[PDB]
Amino acid sequence: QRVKRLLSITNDKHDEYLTEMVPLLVEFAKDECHNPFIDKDGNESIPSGVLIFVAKAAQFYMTNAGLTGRSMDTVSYNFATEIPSTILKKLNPYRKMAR
Repeated sequence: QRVKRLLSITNDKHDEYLTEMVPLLVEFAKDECHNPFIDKDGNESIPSGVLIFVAKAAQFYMTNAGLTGRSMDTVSYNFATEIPSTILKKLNPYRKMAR
């Protein structure tokens, strides 16, 4: 139905692999704002809108460029200059938004 194509990939196979790439982007890039993307144990935290970003950003990037990439499927990561340009504005809308 094509609906399965979203969850049959980097959800059912890799919900833990694509989603972690993005709190390297959301937590590093947001560290700028000083806002609570951190939890009470000192672990990672992500809200609802920035969550649609973590999943859709990395299911676009990992499913495309871990393979049709050419710069390796696990490396000293590109997250700082990669993960698609348009969704990168969805990194920010929760708290602070800029500084």
